[PDB]
Amino acid sequence: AGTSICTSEEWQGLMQFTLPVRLCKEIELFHFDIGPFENMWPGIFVYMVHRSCGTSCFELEKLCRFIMSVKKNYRRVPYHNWKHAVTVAHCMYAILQNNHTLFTDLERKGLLIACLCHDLDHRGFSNSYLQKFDHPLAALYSTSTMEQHHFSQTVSILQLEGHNIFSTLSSSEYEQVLEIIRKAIIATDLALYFGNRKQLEEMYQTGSLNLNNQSHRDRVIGLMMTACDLCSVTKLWPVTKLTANDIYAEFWAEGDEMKKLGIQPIPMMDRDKKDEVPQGQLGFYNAVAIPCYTTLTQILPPTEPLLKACRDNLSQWEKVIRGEETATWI
Ligand SMILES: Cc1ccnc(N)c1[N+](=O)[O-]
Ligand code: NI
Ligand code: NI
Repeated sequence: AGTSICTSEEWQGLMQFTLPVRLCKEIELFHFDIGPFENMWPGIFVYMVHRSCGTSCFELEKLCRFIMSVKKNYRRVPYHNWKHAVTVAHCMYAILQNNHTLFTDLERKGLLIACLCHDLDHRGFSNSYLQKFDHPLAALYSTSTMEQHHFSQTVSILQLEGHNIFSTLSSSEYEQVLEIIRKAIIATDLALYFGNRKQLEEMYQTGSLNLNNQSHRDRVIGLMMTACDLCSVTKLWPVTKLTANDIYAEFWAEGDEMKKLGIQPIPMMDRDKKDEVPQGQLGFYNAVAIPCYTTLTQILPPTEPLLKACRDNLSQWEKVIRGEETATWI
């Protein structure tokens, strides 16, 4: 019920936060893992907004209120949580820093915010589940069900007193940024990714791809969102493997619910089918992750380290399948 709002203590605390100096260098890198720095996550987001967009892009009080309320509207689910949000935002920061002048000031601020917000109020259930069991959300949002909800949650947070970080934009730019954010969040529906990547691959290979063409821009931005959403697969192996544990924890909980409603879940969501996970990851990397980072690297050459890391992780899943895995901690 309702939108959660941070405390005075929470946002005033973030305002006074200072990022440890050693992390300034690390945060610029694609492979940076926020994992070991939980207390710093909101501060890391402020830092990234300030470096990409400028210290005066948003009023500081409103930005800190906005961030801490965003955190409060992520649920305590195993994967689609606050940590995922900040991780996705950091990948976007790294893509933007490496491609800075391709994107307008409006796009950069919109996208970093879009990434922080893109899974807002996720309940640990897939679009598949919501539509199968006719959740009210599936009635309201016929396609891209959770993503339309996440966007709606974003707008609800902006509408809280003192939270509207975009108010100082012209009426035209304000409309433009909300549209950038809407399209970006909707694009995190993996259903849409397959069509988008295919089209972009075609536009690229024929050389019709043109970033001055708004519809092309929207599609490139869409693939950036996919690349950021999936970036757990671009980290160092132990990080990728630990995150995969959280992804599956969520899946198995959904699968358990389906069994109670008389439907056998897909194997991926079946906790009694963990033997199939390594092959399932192989499938996911071959079908989704590798093609994504492949096309993204063609369009944005500086993103190549995402693709190299993804390939290294595919090799690791292959090693698992062959029985070559070494000691793992969880
Ligand atoms: C969405 C998804 C599904 C299966 N395996 C994954 N690694 C994954 N992912 O990366 O988010
Ligand atoms: Ni999502
Ligand atoms: Ni996500």
